Amino acid sequence: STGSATTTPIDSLDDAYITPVQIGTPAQTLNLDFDTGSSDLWVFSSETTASEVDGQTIYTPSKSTTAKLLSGATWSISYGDGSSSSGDVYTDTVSVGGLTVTGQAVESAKKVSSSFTEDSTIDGLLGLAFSTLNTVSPTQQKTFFDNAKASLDSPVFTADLGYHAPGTYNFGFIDTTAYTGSITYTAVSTKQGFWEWTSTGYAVGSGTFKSTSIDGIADTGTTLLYLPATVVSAYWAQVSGAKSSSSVGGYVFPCSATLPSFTFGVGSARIVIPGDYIDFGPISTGSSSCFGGIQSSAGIGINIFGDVALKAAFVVFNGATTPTLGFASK
Repeated sequence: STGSATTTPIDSLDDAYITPVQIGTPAQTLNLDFDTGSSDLWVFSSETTASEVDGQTIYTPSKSTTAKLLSGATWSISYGDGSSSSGDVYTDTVSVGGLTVTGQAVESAKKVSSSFTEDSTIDGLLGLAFSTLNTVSPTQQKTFFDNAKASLDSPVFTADLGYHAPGTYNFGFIDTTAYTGSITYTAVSTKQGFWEWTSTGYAVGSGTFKSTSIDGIADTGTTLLYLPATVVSAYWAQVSGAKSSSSVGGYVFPCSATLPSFTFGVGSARIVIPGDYIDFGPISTGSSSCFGGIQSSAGIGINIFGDVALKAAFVVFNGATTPTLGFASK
């Protein structure tokens, strides 16, 4: 089997991407944030504290003839951005782009943190990291991909995120029309439950490539590119007037600037992030200070190849017995 679904930016900045997901019978379609940095499929629901729901579409398990309470199971998750959610668990039929999993754990939120409430466009998350990170207790549950994998034509999914435009998540096949040149594959460590890999270096604009190993995670659920402070300083030094602002929470730059590109290495291959991808616009409405899309990972504890990086590539998440990651230009 295969599946193919379009993923759509939630706003003009590509702060996140939503993908429609069918849950239950008859289908209830929710727009979920596909997150290769976590491993829970959770949704706003009829059980979510009413004051914490503000415009989201909810899953109502009592209206699904295939929903079953997973007795005794609870979940609770905290994300790197400080947000969180928790609740109980149903199993139900879940379909993405024509690919159907029966008996998928659908984690129903009883509580969500304010950032989730305040984002009316995201109805929940669909985790695509390794199932070892799944938070369901006392019986850990499998991700949608893990459940689907054996049925797929090939045990892979691909992320093809757009810049200020829709893109595609495919399951079970590699669309050879969706990228240019070849796909370069690179080793993955699953030790921390992430799609963790090592970039071979970077360049800023038309500058020389610096060969240096940068361990980090491919994370579709993180907006920005978080890299070591040395790398990030080298980038922003090429933008007149850019500075790290403790009050804003990262590098800012004059909105009048033209940003240089940023290149990262994948083996001997190179992925170029155009400068415009690194612009996250005014820090507040009407400001001439703009927020940068490359930020320091210092104090996160891990480097994160988030959407800023991934949207410059066609990315293969290869879930073979020994997982790997592939990157192509597009």
